[PDB]
Amino acid sequence: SELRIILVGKTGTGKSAAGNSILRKQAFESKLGSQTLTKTCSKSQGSWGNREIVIIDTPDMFSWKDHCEALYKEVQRCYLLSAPGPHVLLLVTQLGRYTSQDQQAAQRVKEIFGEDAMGHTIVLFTHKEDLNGGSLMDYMHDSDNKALSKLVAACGGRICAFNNRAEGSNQDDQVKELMDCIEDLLMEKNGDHYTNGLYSLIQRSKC
Ligand SMILES: Nc1nc2c(ncn2[C@@H]2O[C@H](COP(=O)(O)OP(=O)(O)O)[C@@H](O)[C@H]2O)c(=O)[nH]1
Ligand SMILES: [Mg+2]
Repeated sequence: SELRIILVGKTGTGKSAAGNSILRKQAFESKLGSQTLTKTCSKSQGSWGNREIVIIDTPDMFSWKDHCEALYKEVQRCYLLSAPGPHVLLLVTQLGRYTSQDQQAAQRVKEIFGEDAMGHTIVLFTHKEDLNGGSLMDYMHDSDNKALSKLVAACGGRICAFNNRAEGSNQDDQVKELMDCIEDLLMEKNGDHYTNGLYSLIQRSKC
């Protein structure tokens, strides 16, 4: 049975890399800030355990401000690629580096996916290696970043961390932690995916 994940967040936080970590393959292209920004979603899939994992990597364009002709059609494409709705939105942020631009990117997520999207969101912190083997929960307990605390609260405290450069059993271990977070979220939601008005329209147009 399908597990559908949509990656969201500020550009450069490591979301394409996180997609690669989850799928254990080079599904999405990571890039430096100097490189061209993306305008189209990319979709890839793989297996974890007995389950098909399907991931949509949202374009950098979804974080842009002001008028953008391509946005509406590509948001429609994102919905069509994730229908009947994502099980999880993974809001990707770099550990210790949550800024006003992250806050704004999170607002774009609510605009695109709806006010209630945080109820199916997990906050994924990249650069886990910066913890030096320390507890993520303890780090977040002591974090003084007020905007980050508010986001994490809106996401029901659901958090996880990746070192996207991890390999081997270290990679397996961090992906397992994310799957454990997803298991608990889905349990709370009786296995349901996120939905909204627009996802409903799509679902009701198919036989
Ligand atoms: N050290 C480190 N670098 C990372 C990590 N995740 C991503 N990167 C790097 O951060 C840069 C941006 O990553 P990318 O996947 O393109 O982020 P995106 O813009 O959110 O899709 C790339 O140079 C990645 O190699 C991480 O966990 N640790
Ligand atoms: Mg990317």
